[PDB]
Amino acid sequence: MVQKMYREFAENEVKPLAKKVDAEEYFPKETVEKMGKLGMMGIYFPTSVGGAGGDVLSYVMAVEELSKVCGTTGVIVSAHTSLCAAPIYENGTPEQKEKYLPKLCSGEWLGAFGLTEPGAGTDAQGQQTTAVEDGDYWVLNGSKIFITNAGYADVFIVIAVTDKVLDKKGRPTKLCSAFIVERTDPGFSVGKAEDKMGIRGSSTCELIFEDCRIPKDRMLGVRGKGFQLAMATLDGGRIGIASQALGIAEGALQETVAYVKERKQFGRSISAFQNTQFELAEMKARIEAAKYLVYAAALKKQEAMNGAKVRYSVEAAQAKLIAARTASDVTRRCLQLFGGYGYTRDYPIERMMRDAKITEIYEGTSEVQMMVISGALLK
Amino acid sequence: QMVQKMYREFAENEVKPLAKKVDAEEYFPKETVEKMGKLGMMGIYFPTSVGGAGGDVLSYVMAVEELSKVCGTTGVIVSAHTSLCAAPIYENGTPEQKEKYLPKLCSGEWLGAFGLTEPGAGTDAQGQQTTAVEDGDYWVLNGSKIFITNAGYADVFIVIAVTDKVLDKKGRPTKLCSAFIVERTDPGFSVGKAEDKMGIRGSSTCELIFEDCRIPKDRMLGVRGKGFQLAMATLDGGRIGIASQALGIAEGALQETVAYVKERKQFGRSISAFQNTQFELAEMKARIEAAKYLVYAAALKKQEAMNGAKVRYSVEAAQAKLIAARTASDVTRRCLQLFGGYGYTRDYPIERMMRDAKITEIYEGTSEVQMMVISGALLK
Amino acid sequence: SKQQQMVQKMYREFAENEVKPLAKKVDAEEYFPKETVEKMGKLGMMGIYFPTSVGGAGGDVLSYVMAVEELSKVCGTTGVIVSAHTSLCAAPIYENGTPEQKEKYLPKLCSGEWLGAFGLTEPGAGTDAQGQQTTAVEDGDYWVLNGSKIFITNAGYADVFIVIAVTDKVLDKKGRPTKLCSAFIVERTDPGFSVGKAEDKMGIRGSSTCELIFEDCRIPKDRMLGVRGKGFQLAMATLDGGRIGIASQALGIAEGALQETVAYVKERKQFGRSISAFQNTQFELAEMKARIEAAKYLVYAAALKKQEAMNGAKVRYSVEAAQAKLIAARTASDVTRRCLQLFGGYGYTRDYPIERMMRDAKITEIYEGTSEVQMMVISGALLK
Amino acid sequence: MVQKMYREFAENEVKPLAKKVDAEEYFPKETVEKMGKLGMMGIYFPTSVGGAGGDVLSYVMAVEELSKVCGTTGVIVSAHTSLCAAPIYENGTPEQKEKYLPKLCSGEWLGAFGLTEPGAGTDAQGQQTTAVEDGDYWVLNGSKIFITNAGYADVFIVIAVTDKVLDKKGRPTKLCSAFIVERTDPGFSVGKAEDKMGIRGSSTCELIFEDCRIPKDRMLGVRGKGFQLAMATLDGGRIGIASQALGIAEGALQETVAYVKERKQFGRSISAFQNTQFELAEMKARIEAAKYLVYAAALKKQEAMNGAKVRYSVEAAQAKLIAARTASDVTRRCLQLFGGYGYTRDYPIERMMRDAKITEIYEGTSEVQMMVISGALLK
Ligand SMILES: Cc1cc2nc3c(=O)[nH]c(=O)nc-3n(C[C@H](O)[C@H](O)[C@H](O)COP(=O)(O)OP(=O)(O)OC[C@H]3O[C@@H](n4cnc5c(N)ncnc54)[C@H](O)[C@@H]3O)c2cc1C
Ligand SMILES: Cc1cc2nc3c(=O)[nH]c(=O)nc-3n(C[C@H](O)[C@H](O)[C@H](O)COP(=O)(O)OP(=O)(O)OC[C@H]3O[C@@H](n4cnc5c(N)ncnc54)[C@H](O)[C@@H]3O)c2cc1C
Ligand SMILES: Cc1cc2nc3c(=O)[nH]c(=O)nc-3n(C[C@H](O)[C@H](O)[C@H](O)COP(=O)(O)OP(=O)(O)OC[C@H]3O[C@@H](n4cnc5c(N)ncnc54)[C@H](O)[C@@H]3O)c2cc1C
Ligand SMILES: Cc1cc2nc3c(=O)[nH]c(=O)nc-3n(C[C@H](O)[C@H](O)[C@H](O)COP(=O)(O)OP(=O)(O)OC[C@H]3O[C@@H](n4cnc5c(N)ncnc54)[C@H](O)[C@@H]3O)c2cc1C
Repeated sequence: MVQKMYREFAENEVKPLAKKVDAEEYFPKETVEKMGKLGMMGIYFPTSVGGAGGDVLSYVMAVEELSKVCGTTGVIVSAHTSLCAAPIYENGTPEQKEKYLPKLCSGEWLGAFGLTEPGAGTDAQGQQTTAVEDGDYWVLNGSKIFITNAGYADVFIVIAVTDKVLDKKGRPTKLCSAFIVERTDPGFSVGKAEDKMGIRGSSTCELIFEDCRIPKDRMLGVRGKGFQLAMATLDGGRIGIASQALGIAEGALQETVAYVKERKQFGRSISAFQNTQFELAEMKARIEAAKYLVYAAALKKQEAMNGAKVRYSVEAAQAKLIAARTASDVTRRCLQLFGGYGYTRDYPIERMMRDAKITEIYEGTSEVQMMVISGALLK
Repeated sequence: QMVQKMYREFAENEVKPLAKKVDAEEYFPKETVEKMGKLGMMGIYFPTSVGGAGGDVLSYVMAVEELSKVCGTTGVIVSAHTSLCAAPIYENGTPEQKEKYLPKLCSGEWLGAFGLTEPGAGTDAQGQQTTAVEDGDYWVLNGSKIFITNAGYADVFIVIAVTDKVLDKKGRPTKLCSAFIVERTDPGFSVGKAEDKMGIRGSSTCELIFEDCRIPKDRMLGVRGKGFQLAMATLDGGRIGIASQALGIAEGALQETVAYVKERKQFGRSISAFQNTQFELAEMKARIEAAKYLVYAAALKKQEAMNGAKVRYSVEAAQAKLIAARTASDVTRRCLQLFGGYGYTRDYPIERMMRDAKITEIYEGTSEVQMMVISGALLK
Repeated sequence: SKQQQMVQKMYREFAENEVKPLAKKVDAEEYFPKETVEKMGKLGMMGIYFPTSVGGAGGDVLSYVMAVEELSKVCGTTGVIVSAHTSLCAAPIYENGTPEQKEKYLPKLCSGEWLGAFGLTEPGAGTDAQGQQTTAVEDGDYWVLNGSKIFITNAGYADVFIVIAVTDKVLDKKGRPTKLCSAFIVERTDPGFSVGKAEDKMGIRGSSTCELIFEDCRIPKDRMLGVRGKGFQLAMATLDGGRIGIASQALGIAEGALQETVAYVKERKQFGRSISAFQNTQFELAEMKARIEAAKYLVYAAALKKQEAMNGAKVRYSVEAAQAKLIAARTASDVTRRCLQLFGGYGYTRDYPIERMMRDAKITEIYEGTSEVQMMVISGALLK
Repeated sequence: MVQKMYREFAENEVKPLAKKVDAEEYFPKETVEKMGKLGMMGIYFPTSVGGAGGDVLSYVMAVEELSKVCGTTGVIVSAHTSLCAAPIYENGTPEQKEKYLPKLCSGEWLGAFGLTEPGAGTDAQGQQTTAVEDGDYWVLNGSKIFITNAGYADVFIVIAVTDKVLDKKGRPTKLCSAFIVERTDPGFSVGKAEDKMGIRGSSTCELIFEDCRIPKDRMLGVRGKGFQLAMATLDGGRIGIASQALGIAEGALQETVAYVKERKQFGRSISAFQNTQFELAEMKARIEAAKYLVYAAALKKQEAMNGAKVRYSVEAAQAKLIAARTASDVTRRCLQLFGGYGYTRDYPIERMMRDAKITEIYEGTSEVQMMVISGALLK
């Protein structure tokens, strides 16, 4: 009753704004605040922490419905929910939960997450942002690159190097910890918005820590287990991105069906040619196959959230790998069915193709997803 | 999930040892068909009230999938018998027809088969010319069916024949078909020689010849003139079974490949240690899971329709049949590569799984047909 | 290979020195590179395979194909600016023009002072090139053109246009009314002719693609190019040459993307090593280069068939072009997407050119005949 | 002329034996008898060693036309020519040339080549068959596996380990040497024919060396340079296999175009549907692109053998990679167009798909070809 339900909720919230968001690199604060007033920034979190008391699948559906019409809007929510609000709720203390989750789930605060560094993006373990103890404070130094929501975010999750310890075989190893960084923390700046191929309305900025001293109780999770917390967070985030890729491919298919039904070239609708029919049919099935992967991932996560001791990293990895590749594949072929008109800004299909490309890259590339799947498989 | 591990144990202990002989000798596995019947597996999702085992459609799907992991021949025998012969009788039969055929069919004493395809028109399933004529209290059948699964070993057949000669309101001449239950002991009915196929070679794929086949009046299944509608509703359920067959062939191919690359060594390391091997297996695994969810989703939409929920599952079946068949052919080809030269010989079963995977793209409606069904609903 | 390897270098140096430093500004600013076209004109690169007798540079068709390839390795916009100008405006004039029409337009087209363009596509039917409605009517000593063309490359900066208009309304063998077309040389200065709204496009954004408007466009009688009623056959013989140019543009985009990728993966590190030390990166590059090399041979072969036809050997090259256009365009889109993948997040930003190349590669599958058109050409010949 | 005419020769040889050669695992010895008398066993070899005096391209065309009808016949010629006769000519002394090349190019002697071992197939540098000096003789011991033509071959090229030396810095390494082995050499045995998925008429057997005492002069090439001789031999053979794959795909496309013109389902030919036309058109374009790669490599090796000093390993690697992947893809999509009739032995398409599978593996798998190509590219 929450799953079937919210799908219409999210379907009615629609996209008269997607063209200007993309064309003008414009962050949609109107949509974000409407979402806060609607509970869409706190969906699967319990009401005891400020959330809307929904389930993980309803969150996935919301992202997918938004991403059908604006990939940028889907990633703003997804990143804020899965990458900032989720690790607080999943590893934070009652005090940490109460101080941060009510304002994140209501929309009052926007959340971001910084792991990626210039030389340690895929090698997220070999990073160089550091954190040292100073009495009752921590002192951070370094930078984070390509951080979603960063220009408009109020709270940031930051992974920094806290200890340099030894491994079993004497090789020095770096241990990280997660830190809750507020936008007002001194010595913390947000750089300029990057110029991207797509999801342009999304604020992708650099983080700069120049002696950012934060209170001692901003440490999230177990000291030195920050890498494990980061990888656990990305597992939930990868379900979010997979649901984004799914909506882009679904939105692209939606528009293409409408277009081929009305345009006629040889005296008949373009939909009357067999090639058009087979392309749309094969694409739809591929999209359906990806939809169930995404849906299966979301509820395996729900199982883990409900106390069951199950792992969902593999399911999430499979979902993001297949959804992202399906999204790029569907958008390219759908643009083909538009002909020359699909190469212009009159229609959204060109934006959707640019937007689809990112889902294969960010929050862990497809290659990293295959490392996850094969690791479980070959073990 | 409890029935699934039963099937897995049965398929590995009782079916897998026989797959090589079944394929290499074009050997119908009469033995295991008797064993499965004793285990109630030829009637899985039919209720106990008609002689079934009282399972659900998915347990049947999981059984076909699990059998097909080790023997594509065994999987299709169960699938065709269940979805193409037993299902149409349960869906459109009279209480007399159900009580006579369903208990023996679900028990396994009688094997089932479906005749639709003819030589002149196989994809054009509405341009066929096998006929049934009124004669007193009997029907007279005449024609031929081609490529019939289980034909050489089936006791009861579902036969689609042209009965009425009508012409549509548009103006074009239209053939109306009817479905008929034909028993192997019928006069003027014979089964041809087994075809020589590329894969699923133990499956008995033969001709059906009707030369003045005289059958009773009460052998007509369903409404007169709707026989083609009966065939297309039967095929929708069958395509779910073929989808789970393709899924199982891909699943078993990957399983053997993962095993092989861990133990076989090259350049000093296991082949599993090379990044290209890991990514091929990873990508194939994700594609197989995507197909699996499609298959189970279709199986449950059909379960809804069987429980009273008036939904259609044609498109869900069409999607599952389409994706799972192309995944099977893709996976087995790439899995064979990871075997190297050893995968080209009969020592391993990868070459049989590749040959078995191709048929899933074709029979019970080609992938092109599946795209016709899907786009017809989408573009409506 | 030949001293054609000497001219191949010219296009590579020129692309790397004069064109490559401008590609980002061309794309980001939707900026027609008016400075490079003038440079290429002074270099005779807008007349490459036309003879000196008609004031070209006296090269071969293969040289022009490589010129487009080398330019499209760095800037797809610059590549298509030459390709349409050469293969879609100057080629039909040279192929079907009277000595006056040749002497008048070719000296300016091959020099660079005049830029060319081709109008076929209309809104109501672009793929269905037999159902258009731009009309041309006899009026005394002049022709009167009315209608519109859409998507025309170079339209906002071109001086002379090849326009296909419906002249003859004739009855066919089956009794249906068929429309016959004629080709006309329209100068930017003709009364009643206007280039119109440009297009904000996905890629090749520096290219000037605008609509053409004919509102009582009155042009001389001797502007007609070719025979009356056979303008459509002229347009399809023009497109056969142009599809070789776009196949080379696609080939170049795929080639330049691979060069950039191989450079990036050798210098960028992770997990202790260079990204080129991982097997997946190696097999991705190796397979793309093998596909690209196969597309090159198709493109190059279509060029030689075209040059065989020009040298008097009566041979058809429409299938060879369609094969080139189909495979090269699908290779470009595939290579650029997979190359961007190997860049990680850095490929999604404007810092590097791979995202521009991926956006540019998508057009080669579409303009001057979609890939579905190409397959129609190829299957028609095969099933005949 | 030698190109445009030998195409006519090769297109003409017609035997209706392909079906039973593959169905009965029957080596077509009469076909080899006929081809030897036509001079098809030494085509590109000069007349002063006993060849026909043809070019490398005609050999490629002979394999391509034979493989268009019977992939088994194409591989017998290719293996015998490119893997046994070629290294005799290219590395043998005039004494070795005079003794072996006339009978090989005339078809009296069938050639074979052994490099692959049970544990060193892709890792052809880590094998264990050895050869030691004994008076005026060598002694060979070990085993080779998967050796084409071995069941009916008279002369064999055997790679054996002759020296274990130290490399530049100090690791022990194994050096190999080539050896000409005759069928009548004592202690040399041929095993049973393997049961293969396809090219089943070809004699794929194991070689066993139990005190294979051969005269001292049967050493081929420079001592300790056997492995270098191996890869250079496989370079030529890879062009041959590429031709086979090209032939298989071409013959596949041929039968399919014929079949779709004649078969009617919906009141019109299956050629009349758009899906069929696009499938055939795209495959034709794919095949044509492979054909150029095969020919280009063939003429690069013709340059080689005319004295010009260029390497054709990369060209041969690209040719085999693309052709093998095009053959498999084409045969599968052509079987689809046959419908249920293509799954039976009535038509040759299913045998074609089984034959296409082999070209991706032997004489260097696609992964080995990508190792070669990326080696040159990344260097
Ligand atoms: C950047 C750009 C520059 C251009 N420059 C020029 C120029 O300089 N000159 C010029 O003349 N044109 C130009 N064009 C137009 C271009 O050639 C057309 O866009 C192209 O021919 C496709 O036609 P269309 O855009 O009208 O789409 P449509 O014709 O509407 O095609 C829509 C889709 O339907 C498919 N389709 C159509 N008919 C069939 C059929 N019978 N069977 C199956 N599928 C079918 C098409 O392949 C396509 O996928 C340009 C276009 C672009 C985008
Ligand atoms: C092993 C095996 C077992 C079988 N078992 C059974 C059984 O138990 N019962 C039964 O009834 N049948 C059975 N068949 C027959 C099978 O169902 C038919 O063969 C199949 O439905 C179509 O095959 P065909 O050759 O008749 O179709 P064809 O139409 O001859 O197919 C030729 C090709 O044309 C394509 N095509 C056809 N029409 C169109 C169109 N309008 N648009 C585009 N493409 C089109 C098809 O997709 C196919 O690629 C079996 C076949 C095999 C091989
Ligand atoms: C739009 C956008 C939003 C982003 N948002 C965020 C955010 O909110 N939070 C955050 O922390 N980061 C974010 N990032 C950064 C992002 O996480 C990284 O870009 C991504 O994870 C990969 O980082 P990279 O590009 O440095 O990796 P690189 O390692 O530079 O990737 C280059 C290529 O090498 C491959 N590769 C690397 N190692 C191997 C290997 N061992 N084997 C095979 N292939 C390998 C990769 O898969 C890729 O194909 C964002 C990036 C973008 C573009
Ligand atoms: C019909 C047939 C005929 C043959 N005829 C001959 C003949 O005449 N002469 C001869 O010498 N040989 C012959 N062979 C052997 C053939 O050359 C080998 O089968 C082939 O080279 C692969 O070696 P393998 O079979 O040991 O596979 P393996 O090396 O056991 O397989 C390794 C697999 O892993 C893949 N892979 C991916 N990454 C790597 C990596 N980093 N390192 C290693 N592998 C990797 C490989 O591509 C391959 O798929 C024949 C084989 C067959 C099937």
